[PDB]
Amino acid sequence: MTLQEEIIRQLGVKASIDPQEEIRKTVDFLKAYLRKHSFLKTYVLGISGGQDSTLAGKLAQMAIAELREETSDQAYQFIAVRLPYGVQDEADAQKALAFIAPDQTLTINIKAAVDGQVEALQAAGVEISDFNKGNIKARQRMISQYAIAGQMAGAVIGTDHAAENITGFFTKFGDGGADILPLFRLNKRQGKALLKVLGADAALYELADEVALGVTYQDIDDYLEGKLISKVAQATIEKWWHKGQHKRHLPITIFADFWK
Amino acid sequence: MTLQEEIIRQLGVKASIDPQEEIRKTVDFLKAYLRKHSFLKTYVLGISGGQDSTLAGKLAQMAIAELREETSDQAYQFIAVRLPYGVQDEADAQKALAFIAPDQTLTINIKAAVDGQVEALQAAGVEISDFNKGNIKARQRMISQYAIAGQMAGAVIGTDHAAENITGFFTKFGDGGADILPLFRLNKRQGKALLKVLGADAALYELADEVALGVTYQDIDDYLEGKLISKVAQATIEKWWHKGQHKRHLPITIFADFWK
Ligand SMILES: [Cl-]
Repeated sequence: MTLQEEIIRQLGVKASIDPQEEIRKTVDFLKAYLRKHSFLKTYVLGISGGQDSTLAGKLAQMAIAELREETSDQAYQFIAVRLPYGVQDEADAQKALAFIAPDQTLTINIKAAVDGQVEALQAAGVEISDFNKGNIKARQRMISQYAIAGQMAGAVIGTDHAAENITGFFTKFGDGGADILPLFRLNKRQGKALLKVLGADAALYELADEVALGVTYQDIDDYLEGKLISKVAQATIEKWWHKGQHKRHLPITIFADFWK
Repeated sequence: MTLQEEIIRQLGVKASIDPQEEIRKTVDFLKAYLRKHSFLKTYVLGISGGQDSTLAGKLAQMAIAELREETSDQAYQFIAVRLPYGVQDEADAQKALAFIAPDQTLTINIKAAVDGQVEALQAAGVEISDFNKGNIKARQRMISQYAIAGQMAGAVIGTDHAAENITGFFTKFGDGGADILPLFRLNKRQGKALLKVLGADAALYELADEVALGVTYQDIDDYLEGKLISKVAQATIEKWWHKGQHKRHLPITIFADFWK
């Protein structure tokens, strides 16, 4: 077994998908989770305008709408959350929301919380880089979505998928803090295929990420499909893989071995 | 196997321990983790004055001091963080700090962030209960500790142990959000026993938790040690155990089975 094969098996990625089958698999999973938990009635998700939250949101909304219909229980609701830091793509978020047409939309401006946090750090003499403040924002979004879910008998949806999970390209306990992952197993192009079949405007799924990573989503996706990619791209992916292992495990106990 | 036996096996608890051996196991684990990671030089931990953070802190400090001595690398530092909400257990925290004598101590007041988060929620019409605000504070504390770690090449210590893990008595991605768990495997009295051997003032290891849970630590600890306890305490523990499973796993994918 190569490392590539091992990654593929861990992340559950298929070389190809049937998009409609994957939509159905997802929606049925989200419905089963809701039904299993007596007190859970809502899903909560930050809608940013990016591909991942657009897709997860549409699927979650579909799950809610079907369950609501099956049960005749109107308490079943999808809660879209806008989470701008101050004056935010505002256009992209608005296209996502028209595509999803959520039962409810709330706007939580995270800027007072983030600013309060940074102020308290800088006062204690802790310098905060732009990267660091980015991670604070992602975590504050987590706090926001959990506060909403805590008050509205909800679960928080995450947008993690295989193309981000392989590179560890999320904030630990930030956008990586969620209850349920509807997109886990899909690569980036597979996510686009689902959006296309759901009827999304091509703007929602047609990069700063790739430059930051040093590798394209095309290479990442090809890798996860078992294809051969360049040596550089391969080494780059493996580096991110080994680096991000702590993000793919629970907090390290004296019994854990993955890190050694 | 009973459920009790299965809980014990998962949480790694011994029916009895040698405290000094357990101190050494922990410190050696903490040192190994630091040595493994080239860029990591600091441990970061919120010092509240409670038993758990006092013990984890002392052990993390010891790991830093020994490693610093072995390597002669002065970049190795333990960073104690005071995290009051406004104007605070102030006496207890001070005794913990004197007992630990940390390389550095920072104070981050979380009130501006927390208040900014709550005000933003209330402005979107979301009511926040005291319980909810409690979870917001725990999560803001997580944010603070990670921000410090992110600037100081550090890893955040968590204070989770078997007597909290069994009852799910932490906030998910709050005080549960951490990199490394030095106390994982110990029950509550076993933690006290380590503190005693380390020389701690008896005030540091001598309530609201037990009333909130409906079961005592004595019962909890006895359970984890394979002892028989009353039926009511037993059913109470199992209730918390089943409820808290989502806290003990990674976010739910379509492949996970534990929740079904
Ligand atoms: Cl599972």
